[PDB]
Amino acid sequence: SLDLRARVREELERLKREGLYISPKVLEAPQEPVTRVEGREVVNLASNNYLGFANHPYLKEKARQYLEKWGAGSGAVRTIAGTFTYHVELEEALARFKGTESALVLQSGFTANQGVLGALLKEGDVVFSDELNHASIIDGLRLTKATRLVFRHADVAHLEELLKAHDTDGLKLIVTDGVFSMDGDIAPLDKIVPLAKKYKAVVYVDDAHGSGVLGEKGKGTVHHFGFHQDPDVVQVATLSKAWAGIGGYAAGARELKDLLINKARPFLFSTSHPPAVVGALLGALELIEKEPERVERLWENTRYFKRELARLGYDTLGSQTPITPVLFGEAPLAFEASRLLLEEGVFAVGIGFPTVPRGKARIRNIVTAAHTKEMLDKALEAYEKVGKRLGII
Amino acid sequence: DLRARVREELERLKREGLYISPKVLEAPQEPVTRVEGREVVNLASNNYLGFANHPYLKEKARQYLEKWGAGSGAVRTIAGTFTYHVELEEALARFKGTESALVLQSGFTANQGVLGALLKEGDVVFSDELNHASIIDGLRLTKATRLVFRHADVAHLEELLKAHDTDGLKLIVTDGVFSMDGDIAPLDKIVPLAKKYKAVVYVDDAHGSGVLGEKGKGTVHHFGFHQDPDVVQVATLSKAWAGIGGYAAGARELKDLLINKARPFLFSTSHPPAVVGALLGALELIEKEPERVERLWENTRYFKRELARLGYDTLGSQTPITPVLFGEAPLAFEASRLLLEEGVFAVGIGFPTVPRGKARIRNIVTAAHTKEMLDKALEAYEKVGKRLGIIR
Ligand SMILES: *Cc1c(COP(=O)(O)O)cnc(C)c1O
Ligand SMILES: *Cc1c(COP(=O)(O)O)cnc(C)c1O
Repeated sequence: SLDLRARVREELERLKREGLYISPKVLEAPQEPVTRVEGREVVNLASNNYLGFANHPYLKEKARQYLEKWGAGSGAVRTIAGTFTYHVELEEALARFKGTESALVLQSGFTANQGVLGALLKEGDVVFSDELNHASIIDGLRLTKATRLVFRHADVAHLEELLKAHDTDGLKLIVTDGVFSMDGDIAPLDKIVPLAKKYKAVVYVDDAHGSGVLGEKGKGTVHHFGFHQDPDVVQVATLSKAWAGIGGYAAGARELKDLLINKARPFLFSTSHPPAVVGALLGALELIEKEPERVERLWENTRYFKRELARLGYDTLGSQTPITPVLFGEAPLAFEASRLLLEEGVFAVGIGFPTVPRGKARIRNIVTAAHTKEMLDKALEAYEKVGKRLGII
Repeated sequence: DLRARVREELERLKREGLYISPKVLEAPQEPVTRVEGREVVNLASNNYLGFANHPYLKEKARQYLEKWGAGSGAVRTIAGTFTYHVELEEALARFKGTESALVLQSGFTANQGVLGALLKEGDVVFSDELNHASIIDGLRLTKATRLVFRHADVAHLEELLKAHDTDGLKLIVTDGVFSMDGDIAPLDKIVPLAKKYKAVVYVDDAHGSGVLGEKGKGTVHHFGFHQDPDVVQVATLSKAWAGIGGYAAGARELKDLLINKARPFLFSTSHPPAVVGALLGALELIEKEPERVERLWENTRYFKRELARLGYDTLGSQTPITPVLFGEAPLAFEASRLLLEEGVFAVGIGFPTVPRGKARIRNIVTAAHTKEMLDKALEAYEKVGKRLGIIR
């Protein structure tokens, strides 16, 4: 009986009633630590441009080469006629970078979770998910017949308790964000991986925010804890953030690759990526090798920034990564703080309930290697000012 | 135990004949290309308009790449929306003749995004039984009641609309062009039936976009239902438009719902300058060169006519998707091997994927195919069909 326009109207009203309705801003200059929003130069702490690569001329030149050479599109899925020399070149470079036996590029970090989780899990397997796991993962799991258990965030005690209570002639898969998207804390892999080996279980790390951030040259969270050649650790990560393009990889055992080619639904049914994207990611792996400095500078800036927000008496939720949250509780106050920051030429988006828990709305700030001190001090200056008016310092 | 699970699963897949070993292309996506170090005529791509390697799209991508960089550094709804995303969605809607348009990460995730944003516990979906896998995943993530109607059977569809109602939303869901047989959804009859029972029509036009309607405005536009607010279309930009991503096109308010509720719009980085450049390019190009769409159909007709001359069954295909019936799957895969031996590259498809006595080779004719190329493929189809004794 219900019409379109009508259903859409009902649903936007509900979202406005619950305080959750969002109005995305449009950026009017390239993705850089300083950019234009609403016709004003702002300091940009909303991006995931961790290494300053989103507009770096090296990556742009590599993309230009490959675009000219090969074209604007693979005309098909990898498994029919969409695999070209350049996809292999990238997967070869990725594995070598990662120090994994293999690597496979899929169409996003988002679909990577669906693809790998779907390929790996059957009716009978048991999954142990961290409760704060990214939405991308929840969707992946929901498309499998596996028994889904949740453990309290980063709680290795509760995790162990659950591993004793659930066993299988099949597969036990512990699943965690490597770096938690909105909280900015690191999965305790030092303790999780050992625990995993004690109970014949496999560890799956979604390292969207660890890739290009954590470990020697940003080889990632797994590589940082030194578990990268363990055949019972699987890692999937986006190439959209620090590597500043699009797509996600799945890295580990040579035989894993060959399973995903055969069983991963987004690899089977969705076009492979064009030359320009693959060019740019080849470029990015080349660049981080030439310039490991950038990763140091990312952390100097992170430390400086977190220290000052602490000095001013902001709670940073014991963040350990360049992700530097500031909690506002209800979403309306989060969006307001965002508006006031922007008035001071500082861009940091308020985040609300679909994306982050109810009663736990925040502003995520994301310090990058490309941020200069001048920029970081302007943001703090503004955070001081905006914090005074709301009387939270 | 990971090695173990991987090993057991590849074994099962090899046992069941399902294991695949993708062939690697060594030259650009064109109607003639190199696979395994041989020049072939390429009828396996979705490069419908010859855009995958067209210098116009490459030059537009180059412009936008130079101007803007290698990446949006975020999801659209935080810090990933730039001028160029707006430019594209504005050009898309105007091209489509819809009130609005929104670009998502794929046609694949577009289904999940829009189906998820639109459906609540209580709604009823009527799916065509041959609907693309992409859709099944979308629906499986909603709390909607899922009903299936016999392929393109408007009679069974009507019967189901009498048998199931809701104070909520009735959504009929169909591929616009069906990927395997290349038949067109009967929208001429479906949309009227939909208006008779206060239901909304959802068309996945991955293979209609850039193919069907004036300048490939698509299946919806072809049947003249493009300004109806109760017809929703999602389609890939990866095939005829020869890049990546999918759009959702329709009512102004649909866009604003998807920005808010579509899970792949909220949780996946927006697409980089070069991709958006190329797609802007493609919409510009098809306007300048409506010829290409004509040429796609001339070649489709030419090719289907000759396969008929030789006495091949083309399954009443209506689209540049040209099946060629080989009956049993074994013979379909064999014919696929032998075509490639003659420098002709096409996909054999059999039982799990298509019914048991209806295995075929899918060919995809494009505007970029010349007659020389089409006659080489026919030459080969003649030869391989004689030796296998399925044609005079
Ligand atoms: C090709 C196709 C898809 C997937 O489009 P991608 O851009 O490859 O994700 C989805 N649905 C249908 C009907 C298709 O033909
Ligand atoms: C950003 C992110 C994703 C999605 O990455 P895309 O490739 O942009 O879809 C998935 N998981 C986590 C933890 C993320 O941070």
